Amino acid sequence: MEFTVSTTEDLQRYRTECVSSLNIPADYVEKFKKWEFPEDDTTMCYIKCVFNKMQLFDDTEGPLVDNLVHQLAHGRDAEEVRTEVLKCVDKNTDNNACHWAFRGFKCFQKNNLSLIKASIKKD
Ligand SMILES: CCCCC/C=C\C/C=C\C/C=C\C/C=C\CCCC(=O)O
Repeated sequence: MEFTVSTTEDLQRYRTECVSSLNIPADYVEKFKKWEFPEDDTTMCYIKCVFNKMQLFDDTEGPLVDNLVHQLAHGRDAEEVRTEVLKCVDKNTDNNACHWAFRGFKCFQKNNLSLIKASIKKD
């Protein structure tokens, strides 16, 4: 079972295809490059697509905890990472998948953004 962690280089690939597919305006893309994600439905579906191609989010189960700690805990205790992730894992009470994935991402980065940058970083 070969698991390929998504580095920054891989991330630039997935994110590009999601951009060209979801008709994401280049202006928004500039924001994303500076790690700026506006609270808007465009950005939300963008995050969903990216997180999906990275095999990190599913439209049914939501955030894939296993892959999440395997990815994020790049250089940190996976058990603690699992915990922090779970504190951002919720149910789709909003009933929109783009916003669901976006809420998980937004929740986590607001407390642990450095880990996100490090997870995709080749140490
Ligand atoms: C339930 C909480 C889940 C939190 C998951 C958060 C991040 C997923 C883990 C690793 C992803 C690391 C970097 C990718 C982050 C945003 C997608 C690219 C956005 C962009 O390129 O502009």
